[PDB]
Amino acid sequence: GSSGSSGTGGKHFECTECGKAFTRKSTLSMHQKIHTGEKPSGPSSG
Ligand SMILES: [Zn+2]
Repeated sequence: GSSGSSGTGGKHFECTECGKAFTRKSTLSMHQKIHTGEKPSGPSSG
């Protein structure tokens, strides 16, 4: 049956792109950039 909900306790954030688990929310956010770092799809005046 169901025992846990979100892991055991530690706040580990995984990358929805590759699936890398990072022990830091800030660290990951920086890693995910590697996935969104491809050819220019369609930039804007921002
Ligand atoms: Zn990733």
